[PDB]
Order: sequence, then structure tokens, then C-alpha cells
Amino acid sequence: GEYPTVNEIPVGEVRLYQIADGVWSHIATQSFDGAVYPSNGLIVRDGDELLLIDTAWGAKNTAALLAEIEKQIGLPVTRAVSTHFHDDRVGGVDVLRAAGVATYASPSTRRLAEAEGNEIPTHSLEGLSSSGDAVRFGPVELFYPGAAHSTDNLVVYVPSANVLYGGCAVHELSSTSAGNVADADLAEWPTSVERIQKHYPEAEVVIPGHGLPGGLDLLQHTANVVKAHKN
Ligand SMILES: NS(=O)(=O)c1c(CC2CCNCC2)ccc(-c2ccc(C3CCNCC3)cc2)c1-c1nnn[nH]1
Ligand SMILES: [Mg+2]
Ligand SMILES: [Zn+2]
Ligand SMILES: [Zn+2]
Repeated sequence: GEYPTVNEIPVGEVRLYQIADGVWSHIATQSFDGAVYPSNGLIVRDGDELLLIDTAWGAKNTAALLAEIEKQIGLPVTRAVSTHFHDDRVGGVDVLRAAGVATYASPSTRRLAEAEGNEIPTHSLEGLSSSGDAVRFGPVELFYPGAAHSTDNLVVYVPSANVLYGGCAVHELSSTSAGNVADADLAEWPTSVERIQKHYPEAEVVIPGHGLPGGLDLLQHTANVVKAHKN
């Protein structure tokens, strides 16, 4: 009941929310087709450093994210991973790289970001090209579940806390619509959700790309939302 909502965060400001010991989400707001939406990413403590998952959707928000981290946590962000190629995930990568953050994404994401004209993470993550593939990256596991919201979408698991960050492949429980599906695979999305369910059965917290965290129910709910859209 305390997670910040869209009407609570002016565009340009960033909030942090403690999810578990050494795990936070970051929440920002920005504009799509003239309407303001909230957007989440993740921060995971990596010894005396931090791993960032996703930008805060643009340059101004990403600079505000780094400032909020400086104030709230006080550990340096040394690496970031973007979970797909859209600008709510890579927009602000240039701000990160000018702050000394090493930025990473799969080659699939990098190719799509390049073709879209979005900022491109510096480094390429091999080992994620086939559905069900996983790689460990610092304190997280990166998992490619197959095409869903996008063909390159990754999910991120924090094994120390049983936290699953679904990114835009996972919708919040209040969702009654499927959001921007222009780059989605509506047929494969339920199969990709099933793979996440099977791979992370112990997840205690599930964080969507937009909206409120909850439990494992966000996964089946997402498949249901997508089916309602498809039909
Ligand atoms: N990842 S994205 O680019 O598709 C995206 C953006 C980023 C911009 C898209 C155009 N190019 C510049 C970046 C922004 C908004 C939204 C979004 C749309 C609708 C929803 C609704 C969902 C139901 N519950 C109510 C909200 C939430 C998110 C989305 C989005 N992300 N997941 N799906 N759409
Ligand atoms: Mg750009
Ligand atoms: Zn997207
Ligand atoms: Zn999104």
C-alpha cells in the first residue's frame, strides 16, 4: 500500500523502494502518446557496489536516479543491464556511461536499439539467445524466457531474496490492457510466461515493468491480459 503511484511522482523525479535486503526498485514517470506512465527498474547490492537493472526512462530521470541512489544508498553504481531495447530501458544509457557505469545488454537488444535509434548499451551479453537461456551476472541471474512484450525481453532473478524482476514482459495485477504491443509476440507470450513460472517457482516478489509489485500471480495474470488483448 506504500509503493509510489504515477500521480505521486512528477516527471523528472525518481523514487526508490526497498524490496528486500540489498534490493530496491526505482520508480520514475514519463510520457507516451501524451499520457504519463510510471516505470520500474531494479537496484541490487553487489558487495560494496550496485548493479542497476534498466534506466529510469530518459536522460533527466536517469540523472535523478543516480542522485537518489547517492543520497539513499551511497554505494556506486558500477554496472547496468537493460532488459529490452525500448526507451524506458535504454533511454539514459548515455547518462550512465558518462557517470562511469558500464552498460550491458544482449546482442538482440543492442541490434534492436540500434535499429530503433535508441541509445545502445556498450557491452554485449552472449549466452541469452535461445529461450530458457540463463547467465549469472554479479548478484543476479539473467533469463531469456522467449518472445513476449518484445523479442529480446529479459527477466532478472535475485536468488538471495527470491525477487523476480519481470520487466515489461510482466504486467501488474490491476492491468486490464496489454500496453504497447507493437513489438510483442502475443502468441508466444503465454509460453514465455510458462517458462518463467517453471524456472522461478520460489519467487516471493514479482516486479512488473510498470506498476505495483506483487507475488507469483502477476505471471498468470499477464498471460490472461495478453489473451484478452489477442481476442
Ligand atoms: N516498454 S514500452 O516502450 O513498450 C513502453 C513505453 C516506453 C516508450 C514507448 C514508445 N517509444 C519511447 C519509449 C512507455 C509506456 C508503456 C506503457 C503503456 C501502457 C501501459 C499500461 C499497461 C496496463 N496497465 C495500465 C498501463 C504501461 C506501459 C510502455 C510499455 N511497456 N510495456 N508495455 N507497454
Ligand atoms: Mg534516444
Ligand atoms: Zn517495451
Ligand atoms: Zn515498458
